Amino acid sequence: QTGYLTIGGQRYQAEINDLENLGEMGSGTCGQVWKMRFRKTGHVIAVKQMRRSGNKEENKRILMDLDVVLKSHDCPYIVQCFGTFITNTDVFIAMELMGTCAEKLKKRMQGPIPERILGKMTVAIVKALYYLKEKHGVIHRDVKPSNILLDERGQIKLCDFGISGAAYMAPERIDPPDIRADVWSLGISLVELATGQFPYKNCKTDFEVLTKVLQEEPPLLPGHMGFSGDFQSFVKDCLTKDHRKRPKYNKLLEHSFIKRYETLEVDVASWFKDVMAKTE
Repeated sequence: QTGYLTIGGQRYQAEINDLENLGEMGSGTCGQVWKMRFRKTGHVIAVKQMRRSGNKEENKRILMDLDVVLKSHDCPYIVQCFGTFITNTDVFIAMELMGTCAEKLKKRMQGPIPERILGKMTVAIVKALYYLKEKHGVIHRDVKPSNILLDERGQIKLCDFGISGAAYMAPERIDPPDIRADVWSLGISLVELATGQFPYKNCKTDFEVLTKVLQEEPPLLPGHMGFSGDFQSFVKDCLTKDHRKRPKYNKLLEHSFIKRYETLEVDVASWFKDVMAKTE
């Protein structure tokens, strides 16, 4: 749990001077997150630095999130912790280095992300959220493209940032008369990524977004982009306005969209490399 890195299944003693700092990196929002090279093996990892003298509530958050991450070692869809180093002034948390988050993917692409990618993503994220709920009684409560991470190897994982639970908020979360509010948020994320357009990008304030969520028809995938009936149905189901009728993860895992992408081979890795190459 401290003074070791465990990578691949090989365990190595380690201190922080065994890592070369390769510079900062933006995965999450606040904090400090370094890309670092482990000298003994040449593995490149992410390292969160939590300063002892840091903001009490940033620190609290970091620790609740790590708590969940450490308990989630058996979930393949959540980013893994390799170990920690504790000094008199810092905690360094060694994490799986991912390539990028889906929000930056979207910005790089400057357009729609294909259905087949979104299918693999949906499988992974719904399984992560379900795992969290069932095993740790965690409701994630902030599903959005910036929390969805992809790598060069085609892996998709839920990010550690706020994993211990404005614009992705469910109608019952805005105005309650449930893990199903996360489901709404997933819905909005899939429409945004599938179309390359956030469905409330013309709102100027958080509250205006809220009013759109409650007053307007749910945004649905467009009918003229060649999406499957399955994907259209899945999104429609996620964006059920009445939360009492909106499916749970358990129900969503039986959806024909999920079954198709549990099965189908999709080369996410090559697609991802192509995007990261062709872009700044």
